[PDB]
Amino acid sequence: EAIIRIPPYHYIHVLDQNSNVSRVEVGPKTYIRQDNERVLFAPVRMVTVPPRHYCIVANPVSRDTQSSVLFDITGQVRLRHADQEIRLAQDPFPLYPGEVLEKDITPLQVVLPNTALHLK
Amino acid sequence: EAIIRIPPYHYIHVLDQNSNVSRVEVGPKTYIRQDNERVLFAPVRMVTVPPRHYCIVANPVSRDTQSSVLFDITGQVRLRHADQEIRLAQDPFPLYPGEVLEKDITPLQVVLPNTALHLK
Amino acid sequence: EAIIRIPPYHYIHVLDQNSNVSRVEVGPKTYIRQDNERVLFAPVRMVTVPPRHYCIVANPVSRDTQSSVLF
Repeated sequence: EAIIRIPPYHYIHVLDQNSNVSRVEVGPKTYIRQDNERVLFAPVRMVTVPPRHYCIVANPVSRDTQSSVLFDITGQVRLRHADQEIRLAQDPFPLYPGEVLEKDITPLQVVLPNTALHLK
Repeated sequence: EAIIRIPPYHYIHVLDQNSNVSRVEVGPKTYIRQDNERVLFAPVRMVTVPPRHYCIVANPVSRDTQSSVLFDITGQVRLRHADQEIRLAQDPFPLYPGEVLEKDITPLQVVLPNTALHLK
Repeated sequence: EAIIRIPPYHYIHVLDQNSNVSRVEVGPKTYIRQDNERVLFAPVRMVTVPPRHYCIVANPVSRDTQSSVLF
């Protein structure tokens, strides 16, 4: 079924076979698939963690000083493959394609006065 | 099937029987094979390792001061056969034909202050 | 089969279902179809008539003073 309802704060990925390129989709709109494309999966809650909580995601997308996403001309999102990403809190966000979620909903590392954190 | 979808950061090799020469292919495009050619394999993730990690690959391609790849006129990539190659981190890359991957995803050799590394 | 060989002076039509729009294709190239598209038919000789001979075709395309096709 070409019809694809999306709950308002959710996302999906779709592979455009003609250009051979997947992309994430966002927003409330029931974005129907086009003829060249194929939906990867049913809609999923946007990756979110509470304030003073954190999450770690592989393959962060590149950003400028404006932190604007840098789309590639061929239709892939730009990705820092070897590099990782960490997040505390901000606006809810779609999972970008080619990223790999790892740590999530992790409580922020509390530290009592009498203890300490050895680091390398 | 002549159609050959390629995921955006992936590569494949194809042997052109007419000129009897293989070559790597790159990028998001669903590069269809030509009549003279035959695909070697299904698309594979580009060889990548994290920063402060390393990998070793046999048969490095030649490069100039610009580190530009030196394509041979006959269609083979240039190769340093006896010589090896090592890599720490940079942009994700296709595996060039005639190369042989060896070490990969290897953590960089950590060294604590009290120890030492005997070498030959 | 996505592969579509075209003889050098021939043409085919292809419907792009995503934009819901057909278009003609031209030239020697073995123009492979894209994922969104579907070939209408096998390649056909270009419509041609000899000098001091004539032909009539319905639904002419628009043209400018340059007689350029108006897509």
